[PDB]
Amino acid sequence: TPQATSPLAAWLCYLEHLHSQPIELGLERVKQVAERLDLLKPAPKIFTVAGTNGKGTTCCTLEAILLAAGLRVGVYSSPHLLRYTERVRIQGQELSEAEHSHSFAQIEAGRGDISLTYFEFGTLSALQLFKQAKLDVVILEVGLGGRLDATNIVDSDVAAITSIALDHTDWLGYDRESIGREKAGVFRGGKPAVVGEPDMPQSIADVAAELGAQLYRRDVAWKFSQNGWHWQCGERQLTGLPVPNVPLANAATALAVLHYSELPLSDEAIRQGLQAASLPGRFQVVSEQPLLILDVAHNPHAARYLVNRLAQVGKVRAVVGMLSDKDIAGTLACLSERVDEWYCAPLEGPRGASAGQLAEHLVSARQFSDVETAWRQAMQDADTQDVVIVCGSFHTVAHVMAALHL
Ligand SMILES: Nc1ncnc2c1ncn2[C@@H]1O[C@H](COP(=O)(O)OP(=O)(O)O)[C@@H](O)[C@H]1O
Ligand SMILES: [Mg+2]
Repeated sequence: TPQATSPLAAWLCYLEHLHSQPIELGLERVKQVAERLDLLKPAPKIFTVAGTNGKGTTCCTLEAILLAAGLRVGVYSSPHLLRYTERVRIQGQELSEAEHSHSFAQIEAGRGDISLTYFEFGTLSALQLFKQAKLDVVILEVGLGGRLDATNIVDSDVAAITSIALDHTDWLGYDRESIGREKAGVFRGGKPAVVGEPDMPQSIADVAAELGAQLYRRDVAWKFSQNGWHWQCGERQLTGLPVPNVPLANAATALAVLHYSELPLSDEAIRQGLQAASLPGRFQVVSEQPLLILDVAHNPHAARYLVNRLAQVGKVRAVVGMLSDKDIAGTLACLSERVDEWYCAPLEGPRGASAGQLAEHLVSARQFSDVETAWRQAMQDADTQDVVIVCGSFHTVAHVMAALHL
């Protein structure tokens, strides 16, 4: 068992080898440990963000505005690209590995004989890191689902659902209603429940009513469009806003969370936040002439958004790797509406699809030995007017980031 002075990699190896399969399903274990360590109140204001797509960029938009307003802010996010330290930002910055090791050591001591999962352990450690930082606002990205996610042990002041879409091949009972019910478990009685999904399943309204949360839906209570763009909640209008480097829907969800939070925020901080907001690997431009873009899209809903974005930036060359338990067929079909040339590569581990599993869905494609090789060939092929897009999984993006030492 590692200690406070152990390298972070030792802590991660420890967590990766945890035998979590037989432990009791649900939040009782992690809740008990959080109580023991007084971790349930990481800041006086808490925002929890669930969704299929858009959690990270919603969180980063909240973060950018609140930081522009001079507040102390922490964000917990998952998964990571290159470094575990990406998962906890304070004042917009990653912490040292040594701070993480010390925090993990406090969690290890506090849990006693209670078993915890990797993500439970990580989430409690993030809460400890936030607590010691004396923050104004903490933003929690839900890891998976909502009702049973480790982040749902904390009572949020505003909760949000960013979108609802399928994000996995077939599964028992796995439909929009089921997906929505589970996410809505992050809602709280007497608190705003912000839904940025325009095609909202009824289950979300049902859970809000069951819990007594105040539901504020996109296209019902608030909406947006579009120099700049515009946002409205009843008679409140924010007009001619800067267009952020995040999907607009998610910036709009962020503004709604901030509006219903009642935090006092200047027009200036909102505009400055919007101009700053971005996240690595979310429509990230790495190079120009040819345009090289990285995007972690891994389901059809995300691919639809990416196609709509590519349309507004000559041939499109896609470097693609995906996980096998994802809807490969639907993701590739959607992307194929805009992609001209396909560069398929395998992903590693047991969950990765082979280049062949991708190519079998593509009328014409080339296959490569790995993502780096595919990407380098695309770059070699590209004319200055071309767009090279690296997509399909956070793993595919991460391979290219590591190759570029970004
Ligand atoms: N509102 C949205 N609609 C469709 N796709 C989205 C939306 N928000 C994000 N995406 C897609 O999902 C990917 C991950 O975005 P992110 O904000 O990190 O979401 P999450 O944290 O839920 O995975 C993006 O690169 C983009 O492909
Ligand atoms: Mg995320």
